[PDB]
Amino acid sequence: KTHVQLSLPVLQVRDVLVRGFGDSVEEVLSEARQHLKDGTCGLVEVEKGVLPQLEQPYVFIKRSDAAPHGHVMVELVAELEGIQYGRSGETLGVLVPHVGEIPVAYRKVLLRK
Repeated sequence: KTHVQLSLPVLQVRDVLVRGFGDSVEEVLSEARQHLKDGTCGLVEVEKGVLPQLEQPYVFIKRSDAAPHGHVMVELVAELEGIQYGRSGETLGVLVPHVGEIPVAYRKVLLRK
């Protein structure tokens, strides 16, 4: 399928144990997609002070369109040293590995895969 319905656990930035997906734009997009397929991906809502507490390159989920079955359609965009790889809509959050942190909420998305 070109899209997959996922329910992503929303994590508090200070709880995150693994603060990024790797060391290159290509690696972090690859690992993010793998962790999204495996159900091991969390979401941190971006506010003042969040991104400096996470590791670059960053992987964002961005709104791809204006929401089937309550699932916002999203795509992945990576960022390294202020340059983005991908073009999309509003940021829903930054993706991180999930390793058992307790979420505050879930974010239903339709991931362009």
